[PDB]
Amino acid sequence: QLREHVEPVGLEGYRANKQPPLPPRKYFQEQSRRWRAKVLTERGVFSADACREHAEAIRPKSYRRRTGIR
RNA sequence: AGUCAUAGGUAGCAGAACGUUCUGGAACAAUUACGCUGAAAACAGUAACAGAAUUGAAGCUGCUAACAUAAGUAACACUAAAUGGAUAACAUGGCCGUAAGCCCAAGGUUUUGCAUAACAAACAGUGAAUACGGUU
Ligand SMILES: [Mg+2]
Ligand SMILES: [Mg+2]
Ligand SMILES: [Mg+2]
Ligand SMILES: [Mg+2]
Ligand SMILES: [Mg+2]
Ligand SMILES: [Mg+2]
Ligand SMILES: [Mg+2]
Repeated sequence: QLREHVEPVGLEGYRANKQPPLPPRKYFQEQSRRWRAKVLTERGVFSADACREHAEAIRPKSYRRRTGIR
């Protein structure tokens, strides 16, 4: 609590002290899943969208950990 | 934008809104979204204005589907009996023997034969010639 409010720790810029993003929330995961199902249905497996989405899925991602319940 | 007044509720009555699908206003997601939070709630984060509704579900011993629990529990006790490193051909022992043997009928309709795994059902098999049963 003192680290949050009393000592001066969050006083630098944004480019310093920035964090990796939190992982995508479940609504956005469901939206992306629906988009991928749409793409594989009406555009095909061998499309640029499907292959690019798979290629972006295979690469690792730098994330944080959720601390709260939301 | 400063003072006051009111705000427990079942049945019931009244008012304001959220969300789902579709349509009109030319087209509001081709190449996605993803700072993770905001809001009093229903919720929001891919328009808005109107309209048409098979428009909102823990709650009907409701229906359908999937998955648990009981639980690796109960069961695998009607019988003759098995043994040799094999559901053995060989050897030993046992059981039925008015049957648990043999020949047919009704019914079934290929359930019938072949490979020391295998690639095998995709392959075979039912012969009227004794005055056999039927058909008359
Ligand atoms: Mg009241
Ligand atoms: Mg009161
Ligand atoms: Mg339109
Ligand atoms: Mg209805
Ligand atoms: Mg056992
Ligand atoms: Mg034996
Ligand atoms: Mg017969």
